[PDB]
Formats: sequence, structure tokens, C-alpha cells
Amino acid sequence: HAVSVGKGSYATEFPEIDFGGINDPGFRDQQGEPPATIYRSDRVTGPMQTNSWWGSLAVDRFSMNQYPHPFSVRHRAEGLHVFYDAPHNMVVHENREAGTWHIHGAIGTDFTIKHSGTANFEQAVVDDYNDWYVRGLLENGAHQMAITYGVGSPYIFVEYEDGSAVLDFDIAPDVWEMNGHVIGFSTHDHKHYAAFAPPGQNWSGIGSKTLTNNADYIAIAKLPEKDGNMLAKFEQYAYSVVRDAVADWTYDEATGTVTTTFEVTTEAKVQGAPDGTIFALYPHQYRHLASSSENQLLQNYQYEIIRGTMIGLEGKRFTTELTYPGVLPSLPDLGDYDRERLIGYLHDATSDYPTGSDTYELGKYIGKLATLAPIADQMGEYELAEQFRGELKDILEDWLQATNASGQLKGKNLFYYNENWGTILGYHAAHSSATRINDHHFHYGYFVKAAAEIARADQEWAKSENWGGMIDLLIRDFMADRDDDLFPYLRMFDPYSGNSWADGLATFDAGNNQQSSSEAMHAWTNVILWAEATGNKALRDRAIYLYTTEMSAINEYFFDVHQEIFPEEYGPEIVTINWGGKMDHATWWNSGKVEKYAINWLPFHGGSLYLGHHPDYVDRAYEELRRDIGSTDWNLWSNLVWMYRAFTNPDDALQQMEASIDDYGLFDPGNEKIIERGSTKAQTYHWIHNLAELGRVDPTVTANHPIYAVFNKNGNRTYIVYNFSDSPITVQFSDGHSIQVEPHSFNIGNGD
Ligand SMILES: OC[C@H]1O[C@@H](O[C@@H]2[C@@H](O)[C@H](O)O[C@H](CO)[C@H]2O)[C@H](O)[C@@H](O)[C@@H]1O
Ligand SMILES: OC[C@H]1O[C@@H](O[C@@H]2[C@@H](O)[C@H](O)O[C@H](CO)[C@H]2O)[C@H](O)[C@@H](O)[C@@H]1O
Repeated sequence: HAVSVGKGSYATEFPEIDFGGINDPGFRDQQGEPPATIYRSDRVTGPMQTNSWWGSLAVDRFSMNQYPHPFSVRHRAEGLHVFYDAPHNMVVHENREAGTWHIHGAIGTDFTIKHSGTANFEQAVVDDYNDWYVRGLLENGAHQMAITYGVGSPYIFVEYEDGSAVLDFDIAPDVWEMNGHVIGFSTHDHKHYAAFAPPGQNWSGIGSKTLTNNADYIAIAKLPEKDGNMLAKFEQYAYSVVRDAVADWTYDEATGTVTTTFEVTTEAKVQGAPDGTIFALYPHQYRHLASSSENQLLQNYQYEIIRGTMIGLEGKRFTTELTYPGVLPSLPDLGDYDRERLIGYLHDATSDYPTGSDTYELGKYIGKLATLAPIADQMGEYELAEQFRGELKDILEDWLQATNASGQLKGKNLFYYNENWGTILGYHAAHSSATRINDHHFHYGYFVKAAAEIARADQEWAKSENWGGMIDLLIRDFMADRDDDLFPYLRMFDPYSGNSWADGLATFDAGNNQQSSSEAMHAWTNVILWAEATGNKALRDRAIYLYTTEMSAINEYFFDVHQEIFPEEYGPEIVTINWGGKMDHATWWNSGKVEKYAINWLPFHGGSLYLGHHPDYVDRAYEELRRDIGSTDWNLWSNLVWMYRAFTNPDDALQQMEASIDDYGLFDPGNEKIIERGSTKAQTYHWIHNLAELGRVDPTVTANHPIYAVFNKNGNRTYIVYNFSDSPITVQFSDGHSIQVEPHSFNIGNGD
């Protein structure tokens, strides 16, 4: 009932859960499994994809509302409803007492794509998928309608079995261009679309509420404008149905460049149809478009969506280019702190304990210990650092074993492989990590942090035959490569939307969502560190690709650093939860003002420096939070605000820290006013004093190795490298600076 993996194991039978005498129904219901029923055809076998923009198609009989931008769509017994949020559908609402804001559209229907033979389909199943498109199959015996659609596709491709095409409207549309087999039309409220059938198959019902075509293939396009030249361009690719779509990437270690090429492969539905499509690019893509793709832009082809303006680009492929900025295992010892005061805070942290038994609360605790251990090493407190790492080893050697001393499955503190979906689940579970396959990057990222800190000091422990095998299993669950026997590809990540999606099932009418983008960035950071420590180049590079891409989406959709995406009337300077179809300044729990910003900053670690790349943003966001609070009396998590403020004004951060850090004493789970429960006084004091000495993050300098950071204080650069190798290295920076680094050390600020 368990599979050995090095010294560890995972359960292959669902354990008899030890509830610990807790009767709370919510807690008990968490210790379960994801849904038994998966709505997929027999063409889709093996580990099932989860955490996707389209997931509600797999989980609900039909689907919930989905956002294949620029459209929204939903499957129903009667067919596929299609919608586009026009400006008149978009609203920005504020609930002052709740402190929440919501940017959202409507769940309406512009028309329904129907099958002539039935309006009572039995179910809609996933019939195929690739990196960002899905093929949904509405089924009723011989009657079938296969719908191919995707984020960044202004087409919906429709294939019929045993019937023909129907477009049904509640109010008769305006057919403003009638080319026989191709029509340009607008809804009563002036939304512009087109429909395409093979030559000779002419549309009927023009002027009525129901447009019909005898063809067994049609495509729908959202048109950017009521424009016959655009209609003519959409005709060129309307018969090229996307079958394959891959996002292939490379990391150039010398330059830091992460290059991603998005390539489709299509199947021709008429003779001579080109192999290509029209893509709709999101801001995080087109702002980084490779020179070589520029000639494919369709300049005036714009769509407004929740994430700003999408633009059209034609052809088989396009490429984006991003810059990986490095990460560190920890800030080094470069601050002007009182070392005895910091040593005292390190000892104070021995009082801390996890505030729950589930993967998330245990995760926060081990992240806390892993953050303290290098600081203890720096202060010369090696015995204390060893105590922290020993505690990490004790916790991980427990959780990474599924059996007890007698060889029976444990009832808690273990991992289990759900074969139905194909996912590793940890018990105790929380935040629907097991029942909805939620948040695996957020939770398991902390387990990887703990393992990476152990590996930094003890390479033996981290070997695959020891505890490394189980760590690499957890990593595969949340970010597997292609053709993994146990897990779907890159579970958490949507390579086209550019971000992770936290909900395994996506059964919301706003599509999927992600709240803590920083806990996603923390997961990617820790995989980079773990992979560097254990000599796994392929895994490291995949995590670099994720870190760097996710960063591009965070800066657009969570922060809107360019002040182009959020509506002018939206008050806050952050979106807390991004959805497929809407944006909230709100949290998944009842919180105050600080938390609706800081949930996208925490935890602070050696990969957090991406938060400081846009100093005008950091100032604008801080000042807005300060305005709303009305002072620097933060309602909760004060230390996170001080650490954030230190990115641009460490003098201010320092004065706030000095005034309040010692307000309360040792760890108290009931009181997060000053110190957030995943944080410590030691971490806070070490971070702010390091920033005070280093100055600003400098993202204009790259290096030819991946574990580094560059800071700039009034034109004076500080270069930091950590070397995980047994051998000395030389690191070349993009500004001409060159340094040597000894084995298993920082170049500067090793401490002692
Ligand atoms: O959707 C991902 C997020 O899910 C959150 O839990 C949700 C519950 O709070 C709510 O009552 O029910 C929905 C399902 O309808 C749950 O998804 C977690 O708390 C978040 O951590 C998670 O990212
Ligand atoms: O401060 C006590 C409150 O903490 C909340 O936990 C938050 C998580 O839900 C969220 O996923 O992460 C943040 C940051 O780690 C946590 O503070 C509980 O949900 C509340 O019920 C609790 O009162």
C-alpha cells in the first residue's frame, strides 16, 4: 500500500485518517480526495491535467463559465453559450466597510452555438488539450459537437457529427456582411463577430433570431471592429483548426534570457488552408515580443478584456524574450544591525511552533526555520543553525515516509498518490489542497524551501537514494516535465496566460484564480535553489522559466506597474486575486487592509527581490496602503509592510521597525499585529538592515550564473553570488564586473 522512493515513501491506498479527536466538520471534510468523476473521453488517458483555465469542463457535467480570451463561454445541454464583455458590461464596485473592490463583467449570452439534431446533450467532456487550448465534446449518442477554443484565440472551431450548425440569438443580430458561406454580424448591443463555413455552404435565416448552415464545420471569430477588411483576414485562418499548441522555452545562462516560442499545428478544413492561426496576445507577451515576430503583428487588431488590451498576430508561431534576474538562498550578512540584538531574536525564534497540522501551516513553519538557519550561520551561531536544520530534517523525514515503525500506513503527516487524477496529496490537508487539488505550489514550495536549506549544508541528505527522491516527487507533482508517468505537464502553470492557477478544479463562473502570486514565486525560487544544490540542470532551468514568466504576469495583472490595465476609477494599487474573468481587491478569508496587499508579498526570502524591480510602483502601492490606513499603524502584519517599504525607503522602514518591533515578546499565534505568523523578528531585522546598506535592487545587471543579485545605492553597485559548487567559480556580470567565489559560500557577507 506504499511505494518506496529512496529512504521515503508515498501511500498508494487512501489512508485511514487520524483526525486527532477534532470533530469540526470543515477540518474533517478536508481530509478527503478529489472528485471520482472526470468528464473526459477515452481519447484522454493518463494523469489528468488540473489547475487550468478550462478545468470546469472536466469536473462539472457540462462546464461553468470560462474565459478563453477574448471570449467567455460555457457548455450547456443546449450548446455552447458565447459572450464578450463590452465596456457597458464592465463595472468597478467598492464595498467601503469590507475594504474590497471588484472589477468584473457579466455572465450573459451573445448567442448559443447549437447542433441541428439536439438541444439536449448528455454531458460535455474534455476530448483533447494541449499547452493552452482545449477540445470540448458535447455528446448525445450519434450527435456530437466538438468545440476547440483557448486563451489567446479569437476563434472557436466547431466540428459536427450527425448534424449541422445553428447560431441562436435572443434578439435578432445585424448581419452586416453576407458573403454566402461567411457572415459578419453584430449583436443587438453592437458586439462584432463573424462566422465561417466551407465555400458553397451558405448561411440561412438572415434577419431572424436563428442563423443556420448545412456544413459540418464552422468557425466563430470575435472581430476587433465592424470591418470587412478584418473579416477578410479572419477568413484566411478560419479553416485552420488548432490541434497542437506548445510553449517551448530556452534559458541562455550567459545572458539571462528566457526565450519562449508559442507554436500551433493546425488541420485544414478546406483545401489549401494555411498552417497557422491568428493569436491574441496578452500584455505580458506583446510587451516582450521578439524582433523576429514583429512583422506578424496585425497592428489595429485590438480586444479589450479584464487583463487590458489584447493584440492580434498572424502565423504559425511567435516568440517572447524575458530576463531572469537571479535568486539567492538568503540575503547575505551585509547589514548594519546590532549583531547581539539579531542573535537574541534568533534565540527567541526557538519558541515558535506551527499553528496547525496541515501542509500549509506546517509549511509556513518550516519556511520560517529554513529562513532563520542561514542568518544563524552568519551570526556565528552554527549550533543554533544546526538545531534549526535538525528540526527541518526531523519534520521532513516524518512527512516523506508514508509508513510507521510497524510498516502500516500512517494516519497523518504523509503523502498519498491519487491515481484517479494522478496527483500527490498531503494529509492533513487544508485550503482544499486534497479535495480540490488546490495550492500545491503554495504548500509544497515550503517543503522544497526546507529541503533546499538542508541541501545547502548537507548534500548527502539530498541525494535521490536518501531524501531527495521524495522531494523530487513533490516537485514533479506541481511542475512536471512532459511525458511524466505520474503527473500532467506543469500542473500549476498556464504557459499562455503567464501565471499559475491555484484551484485544481476551476469550478467558478469567473474561471480559475490565483491569490498569492508571491507564494507561487517562492515555489519557483525554491526549486531553482534545490536543483542548483543537487546538480539538476534540467529541473533548475524549468524553474527559471517559471520564475521569469510568472514575474512578467505579476507585474502586469497583480501590480499593473505600467498603469495601463486597471481602470482609472479602481482605487487600490494592487489586484489581490486574479481570475480568468475578473479582478478582486479581496482575500479568500475575512481580512483587513494590509493583508489585501501583503498576501502578494509574503513570504520574504532570497527570491523576493523581483518585488523591487519597479521602485515607482513600490512607492505608489505603499503610499496608497498608507493613505487608506491613515498612518503607519498597520492593522496586521506590520513587519511585512516594513520589509516591503525597505525596497525604496529603508530609513522609513527602519524608523517604523524601531518604534514597534519589540511591542510584544515571544511567539504568540493569537497576535499577528506586529509579526506575521510565517515571519520572525530576526528575519525582519536582518532584511531591513541589509536593504539599508545595499540600496535598491538593480535589475539592469545580469550574470552568467543563476544564483546572484545586484544592488545599487546612489550609483555604487554591490554584487552578491552564492556558490553551491564544491569548486570555486568565476561570475561575469553584464556591466563588465567579474568576481571569484569560493565553494559553498557567498562572495561577500558570509558572516561569522
Ligand atoms: O480556489 C483556490 C483557493 O481556494 C480557497 O478555498 C475556497 C473556499 O474558501 C471556498 O469556501 O470554497 C471554494 C470552492 O468553492 C474553495 O476553493 C483556498 O482557501 C485558497 O487557499 C485557494 O487558493
Ligand atoms: O491570522 C489568523 C487568520 O489567518 C488566516 O490564514 C491566512 C490563510 O488563509 C492564507 O492562505 O494565507 C495567509 C498568509 O499565510 C494566512 O494568514 C486564516 O484563514 C483565518 O481563518 C485566521 O483567522
